[PDB]
Amino acid sequence: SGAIYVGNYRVVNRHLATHNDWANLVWEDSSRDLLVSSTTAQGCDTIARCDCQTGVYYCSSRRKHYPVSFSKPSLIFVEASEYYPARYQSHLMLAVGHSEPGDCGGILRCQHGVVGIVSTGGNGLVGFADVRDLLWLDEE
Ligand SMILES: COCc1ccccc1CC(=O)N1CCC[C@H](C(N)=O)C1
Ligand SMILES: [Zn+2]
Repeated sequence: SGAIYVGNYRVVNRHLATHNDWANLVWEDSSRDLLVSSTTAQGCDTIARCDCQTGVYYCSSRRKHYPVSFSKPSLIFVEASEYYPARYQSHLMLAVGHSEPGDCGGILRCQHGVVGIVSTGGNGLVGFADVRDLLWLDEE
């Protein structure tokens, strides 16, 4: 579990979005596993605007932050689950690291701010949904 709080927006994994999130929807993309809902209180996260491929992510199943090297946002095949059928997830970045079901929502950050959130996991791999191209998150 986990979310990004930037301005009056809440960014979560689309598969973990609540009843309240859909009623307060701003934008969602099933192919990216992202949903953005509106908030009443202002958030304090800053989104990175960069092409960093190194950063640190929070792993809830280990209660630890791990430094990682990660791939550029890409269209990656993701096995069928209870949330989505087998499909191509876009804007996904992979790294060699621990991830388990329950770790989605953990933030990945670089020196410029928030890069993205944990969205997928494999045998020794972790996948992050990138948010750096969502320029509108900084305005209104
Ligand atoms: C955070 O790692 C989860 C994980 C680790 C290790 C094995 C399996 C998973 C679950 C998994 O990858 N998915 C289930 C939830 C929706 C995800 C999606 N974005 O399509 C895919
Ligand atoms: Zn950066």
